[PDB]
Amino acid sequence: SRRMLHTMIRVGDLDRSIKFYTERLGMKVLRKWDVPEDKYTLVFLGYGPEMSSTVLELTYNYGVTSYKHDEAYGHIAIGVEDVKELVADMRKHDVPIDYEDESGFMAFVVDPDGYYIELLNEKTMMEKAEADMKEQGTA
Amino acid sequence: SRRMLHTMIRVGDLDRSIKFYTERLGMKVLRKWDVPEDKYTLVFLGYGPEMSSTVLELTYNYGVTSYKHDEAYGHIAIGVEDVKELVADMRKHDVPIDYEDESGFMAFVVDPDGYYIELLNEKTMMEKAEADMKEQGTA
Ligand code: NA
Ligand code: NI
Ligand code: NI
Repeated sequence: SRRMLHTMIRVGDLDRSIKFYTERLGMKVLRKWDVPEDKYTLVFLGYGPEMSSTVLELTYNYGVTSYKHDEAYGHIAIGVEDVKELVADMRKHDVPIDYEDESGFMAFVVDPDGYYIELLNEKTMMEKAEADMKEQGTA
Repeated sequence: SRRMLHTMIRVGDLDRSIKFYTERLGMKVLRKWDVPEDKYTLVFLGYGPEMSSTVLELTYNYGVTSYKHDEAYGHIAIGVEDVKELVADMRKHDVPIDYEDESGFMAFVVDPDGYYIELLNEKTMMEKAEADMKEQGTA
């Protein structure tokens, strides 16, 4: 028995990141874990607790104010009810919008540290995913 | 209602990545999405279907066989029953072991493209998460 627990990203300004993931994406702070002896702080955020959800781990390294992104790591994707409305709320709050489709299926937005977040209409994505599994013999 | 759906990483060689995540980590291939005209392939893997699980998405760009890594993106963490037993099994198959504690709580291994994976004893992790949440007043 195995489970995906979380994805970790490093952030330059911990409070700014927390504000984005909570106020703009509707996550809740689950817990924090400061390790001053090794000069870092962890915070876990998600839509439910780690015991029943896969969550986001932020790492702040003392004195490291910003990060450069490679061409390797992609993104996290979040399933939502209304992509158009959520994107509208992001723009209202000056979040960069990298991509927005016409139909409201998909968008990409940029977090305060420059990471990409994919927003998906959960209902449409799941219908598609199940359909493709059934076509490919995995469901 | 919102949910973390997946994390995406780009990989140099689908065959070797799929071998690692299935044979070494116990995930299953859920579905593929191949777009020859746009020169890419996506593969979704996980411990359960996208409908009930947060999964891993691999993107292969045709003819791109290596990715260099930033120190921004962290890792994905996977909860297991026996870290030591796994790490052993991994070391048998020449998987790089970056870190392994004495207690059996935590280890870090490296996937074929150089991404880090955190292996955690899930029981212990969740006990700790629960106690931290209660102490911090978020539970
Ligand atoms: Na920055
Ligand atoms: Ni994606
Ligand atoms: Ni972690």
